[PDB]
Amino acid sequence: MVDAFLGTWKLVDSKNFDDYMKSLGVGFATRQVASMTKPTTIIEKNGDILTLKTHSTFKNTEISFKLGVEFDETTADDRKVKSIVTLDGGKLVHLQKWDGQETTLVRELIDGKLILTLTHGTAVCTRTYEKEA
Ligand SMILES: CC(C)Cc1ccc([C@H](C)C(=O)O)cc1
Repeated sequence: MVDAFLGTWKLVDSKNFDDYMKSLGVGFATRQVASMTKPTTIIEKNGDILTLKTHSTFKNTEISFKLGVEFDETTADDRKVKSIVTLDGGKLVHLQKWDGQETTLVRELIDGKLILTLTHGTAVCTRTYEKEA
């Protein structure tokens, strides 16, 4: 049911995002900007290439990848990371590694909503998204 992730998703709730960003070394001025927008995330597929786009006023980003194939990514906060996206049951797991550390960005569909859990050590952030019509 990978296809249930496809489409356009809008942020409707957040918890611990500011704490998560602080845990990655994102400065207060940038955290303030990042938190005061409700981003849109577009997930699309073309053959075996997936694309994830994030649109806001903090930044626009786009990554393209194949499931299970490591890729280079430069995150919204300017980390150069080694990334991989996998499917673990119903969880779409985006792992970012750099400099001996890591963070996961996990997406799961619960009751039709897309729950994005961001984990960096003990910092855990929940970002709740609703599908656009
Ligand atoms: C450190 C931070 C700026 C990286 C980051 C983490 C999550 C998201 C998602 C799409 C969101 O804002 O929900 C965007 C960018």
